[PDB]
Amino acid sequence: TENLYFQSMSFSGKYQLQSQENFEAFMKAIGLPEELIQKGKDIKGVSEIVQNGKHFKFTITAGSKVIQNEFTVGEECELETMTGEKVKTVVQLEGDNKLVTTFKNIKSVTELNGDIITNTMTLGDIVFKRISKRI
Repeated sequence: TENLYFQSMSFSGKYQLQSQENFEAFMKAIGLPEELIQKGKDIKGVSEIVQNGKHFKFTITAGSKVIQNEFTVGEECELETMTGEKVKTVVQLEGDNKLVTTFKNIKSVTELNGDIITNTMTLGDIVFKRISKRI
């Protein structure tokens, strides 16, 4: 048995969504009714992340829906996507401040630069970007 020691900043805390880039084309892309899209286009609430080592619990307010997932880094956990549905993907740790996973052709990056967190999902030529600050 080998031991691999890694380390990250600390993603714990609630983040207030401030800037959202390209919510429409991307939401519309994944196949979301234009209703929900329009019901959630400029809502900006709070998301929460509770990190304990590599055990992650995170609640997201995506438009008008509160999604809740859990994962462990490098472990194959199943997540619920923005829409009604479910996938299996592995979340990896890049550097000391990146969570990176790909699932369904969607590439998810979550960067933490100090007190602010940028979430970038690029599905093709579409780049959905959300910028929240810890509080």
